[PDB]
Amino acid sequence: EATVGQFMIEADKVAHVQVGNNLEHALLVLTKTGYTAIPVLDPSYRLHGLIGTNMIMNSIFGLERIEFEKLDQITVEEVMLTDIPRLHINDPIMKGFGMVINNGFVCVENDEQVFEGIFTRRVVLKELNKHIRS
Amino acid sequence: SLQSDQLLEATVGQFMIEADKVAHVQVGNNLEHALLVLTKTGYTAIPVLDPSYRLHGLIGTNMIMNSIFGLERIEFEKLDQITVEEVMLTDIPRLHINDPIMKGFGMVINNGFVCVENDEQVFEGIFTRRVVLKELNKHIRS
Ligand SMILES: Nc1ncnc2c1ncn2[C@@H]1O[C@H](COP(=O)(O)O)[C@@H](O)[C@H]1O
Ligand SMILES: Nc1ncnc2c1ncn2[C@@H]1O[C@H](COP(=O)(O)O)[C@@H](O)[C@H]1O
Ligand SMILES: [Cl-]
Repeated sequence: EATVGQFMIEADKVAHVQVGNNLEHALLVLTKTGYTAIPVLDPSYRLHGLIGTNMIMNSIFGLERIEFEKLDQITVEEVMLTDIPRLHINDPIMKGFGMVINNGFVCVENDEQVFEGIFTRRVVLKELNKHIRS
Repeated sequence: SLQSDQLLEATVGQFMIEADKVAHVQVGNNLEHALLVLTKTGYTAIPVLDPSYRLHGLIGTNMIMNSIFGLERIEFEKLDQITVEEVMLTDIPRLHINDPIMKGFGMVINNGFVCVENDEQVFEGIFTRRVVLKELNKHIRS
């Protein structure tokens, strides 16, 4: 029937950061793109975790103030969420639907564990609204 | 406790997260306060109310960062200086508590959550993508 890969946002459309970048870079990309959380990839386009604005803010809470000057001394890999669900391009759409109940999006990878895209709540809701309306 | 054949006669208010459970800020709070609420709760954007509990807009971390990103430094002094009113988004989606639930369903395609209000724009709660996905999960399974 319908698969995750047929509805995901394809990897070339996905904003991300690379392993090794610092949090100033990651916060700048998040702020310019407007996204709340985005994938962390490596040169091989393998997925290592997710980095989000609230993770970043929590990592610079100092004894007395929010220590924005610390952002360029922290790498994204020290802060990124690594325990995340993963889908396969060929997984049934209903499996993706289940996984976005508790996740705003889930990353999709292929047989080689290369990042292929993201499966988001929006794309599920759009397809569900269509089905429910008809 | 509704059956599937009852779902579309339901209203937004019957499935919203009630205002007493919703973190919000005031138009006259400063950005440091809003940023602390956004960060402590982990929320991406939160409602902005006035002292009479009327809904005026949304404020999110991205908005605050776009306000304090300076040329050569993050201008953190501004968090104390600027109010939520100056930075918040005011052209926001709104649902009425008595709106048909299909209106809510459509509006969360584009929005992670939609604020719910009573008459006179009094804030009542929020209607989120997860509420929709969770309820649909129940009914699509059967
Ligand atoms: N093209 C994209 N690249 C990276 N992340 C995205 C993209 N589209 C959506 N997202 C993520 O999914 C969230 C929800 O987006 P939206 O579906 O527009 O409400 C964003 O805030 C990001 O965390
Ligand atoms: N109880 C709440 N108070 C204020 N905002 C909320 C609340 N619950 C959810 N949100 C908003 O909805 C987003 C997604 O919530 P969740 O569905 O809990 O991931 C959060 O990041 C907030 O923007
Ligand atoms: Cl969402």
